[PDB]
Amino acid sequence: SGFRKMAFPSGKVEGCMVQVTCGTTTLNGLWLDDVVYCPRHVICTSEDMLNPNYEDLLIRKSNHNFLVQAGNVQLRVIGHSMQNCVLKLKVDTANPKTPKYKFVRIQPGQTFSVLACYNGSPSGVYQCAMRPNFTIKGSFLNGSCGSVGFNIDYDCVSFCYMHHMELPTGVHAGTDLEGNFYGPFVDRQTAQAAGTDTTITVNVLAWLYAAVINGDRWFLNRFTTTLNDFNLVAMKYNYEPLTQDHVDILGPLSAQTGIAVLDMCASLKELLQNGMNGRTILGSALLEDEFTPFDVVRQCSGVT
Amino acid sequence: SGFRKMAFPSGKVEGCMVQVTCGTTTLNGLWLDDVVYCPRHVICTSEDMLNPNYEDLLIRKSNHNFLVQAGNVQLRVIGHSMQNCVLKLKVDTANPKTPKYKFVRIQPGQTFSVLACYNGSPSGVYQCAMRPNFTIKGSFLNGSCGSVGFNIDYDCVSFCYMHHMELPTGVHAGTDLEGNFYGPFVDRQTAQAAGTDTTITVNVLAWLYAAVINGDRWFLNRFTTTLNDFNLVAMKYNYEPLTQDHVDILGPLSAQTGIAVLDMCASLKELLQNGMNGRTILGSALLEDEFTPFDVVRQCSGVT
Ligand SMILES: *C(=C)CNC(=O)[C@H](NC(C)=O)[C@@H](C)O
Ligand SMILES: *C(=C)CNC(=O)[C@H](NC(C)=O)[C@@H](C)O
Repeated sequence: SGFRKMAFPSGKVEGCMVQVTCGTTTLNGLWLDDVVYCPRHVICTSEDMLNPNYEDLLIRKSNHNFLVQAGNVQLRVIGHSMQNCVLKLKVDTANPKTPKYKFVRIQPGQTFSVLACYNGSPSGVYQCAMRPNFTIKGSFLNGSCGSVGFNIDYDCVSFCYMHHMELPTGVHAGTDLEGNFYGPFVDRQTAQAAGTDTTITVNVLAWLYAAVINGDRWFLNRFTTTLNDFNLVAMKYNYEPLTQDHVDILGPLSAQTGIAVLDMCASLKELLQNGMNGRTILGSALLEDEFTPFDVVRQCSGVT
Repeated sequence: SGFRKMAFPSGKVEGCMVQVTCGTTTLNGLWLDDVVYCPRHVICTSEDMLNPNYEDLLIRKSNHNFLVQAGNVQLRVIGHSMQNCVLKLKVDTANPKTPKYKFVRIQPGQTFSVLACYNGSPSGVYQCAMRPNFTIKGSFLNGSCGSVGFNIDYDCVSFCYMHHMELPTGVHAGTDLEGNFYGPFVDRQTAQAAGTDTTITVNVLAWLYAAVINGDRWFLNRFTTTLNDFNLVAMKYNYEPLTQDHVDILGPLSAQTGIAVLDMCASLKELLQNGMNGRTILGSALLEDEFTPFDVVRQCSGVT
């Protein structure tokens, strides 16, 4: 019993973190096989960041200008290329701790663990969600760039995020491991504003299921609703529309608790309309939306 | 910027987790050097748990009755002893991944990371606090016993907790690594009720400092208070008394923000008395008390 904002064990990713220095810029890289992946803004001065031409800045850079340090041992860079907003540095040594891995581009609402790193060294691990506006609400100081987000399926690390940017509002933007930004963001020090940070409705419902499973039941009501009726109220509260696909995904949690998905929608509708009245659910005074249905099943079943 | 409930990177502890089986009971052990530490209730049937005599149950157990598996390789048990509520199993192989480590007994209000494990395998990592009633609010399913709590100082893992028990209220109890329970709890399936779960005042103040550092400032008021005046209001709201020792500990956060500790106490006093009025602080609708002053400094400075 109990339900915690839980990250994946980080060891498999700790074994991939290196330091990348180009001139006076230091950030983190991800060493998988004989490639080190890092944000391409490693080549920029903060002056360059105001309006960088990355192809032009890269002409001035050779293999030997990219200083890669794994623990306190230097890796020899034998190649470099730009792919979208990441640099791939070919090194002469395969990472011996390379886990089974994939690169995935996640959808908004999907959750992942972040291993916050400085100078190629792990500082901490926390759980994030890709917001519907393609930001994440992270904890990232200067030097944290190249920190990665990941999911683990048994022995396979799926890398879904690399940290690049803080917006002036202090929310975070980054790329998949192909170097494509999530959302419309660019690796330039210019005015970039996030869109509406809507609530991930299917995640709130999963977490309400998690609450019922863990004995928190006060909010269960005598009502049901329809997707269309629910969605009219959802829109009013800046909640994402609920689709039949989301209902299908919540099926196993419905089965386990015996609470029809649309019944739990009607409970959520009343919580939105009435508020919490000073009550808590799983120790939160607001509706949590950074647990996926898959996260709730995983934590509630003890997957390793 | 941003402030997250962040755990220590877990890799160093992942390398210590093993499976311990005695008869039909399986749980987790911690392998450090040539010793495996696990809850002594590994020797119990759930029938035994109603009123176990551990010394008598242990007479029936030999080295070869303790099945220790590290990854999918069996360790040879060459010795066993009971220390308080833990068993120490001497194995013929030093754990090659043994980190620098210490055993510490933490105080209430102190935070630590938990690596939740099943069958000696890591499922996830999350941040906890030792509650003032010496429970923790964990996420622990059957099989999670022997999961450990820890802090890391650079390269040294300080192990402070081993999971033993869920109270009927679904809160958690356990021991330090000497096998001494935190609080009055016993490893027996009997009515054990937790005392008052008070709020860790010094931790709330640290987190209010964290909020100011990260741009959340709406709750800063025009008032100050005294420790005695603050404490009269604290007691009314089931907050722990604030001592001069806590004021001293918050000194660096005071210095960094220029907000006198007693000024921040007066802000907290108004938040207790007025509530949040539907507002949030660092994305919480309640006052967070599972960040220590040391945690806020660490996360705000990016220690590795
Ligand atoms: C992103 C991580 C860019 N890197 C930095 O800003 C570095 N800052 C610190 C404090 O490490 C800088 C040395 O390049
Ligand atoms: C504490 C972890 C005691 N262990 C258990 O209850 C085990 N349960 C599961 C599901 O692993 C049992 C096999 O001994």
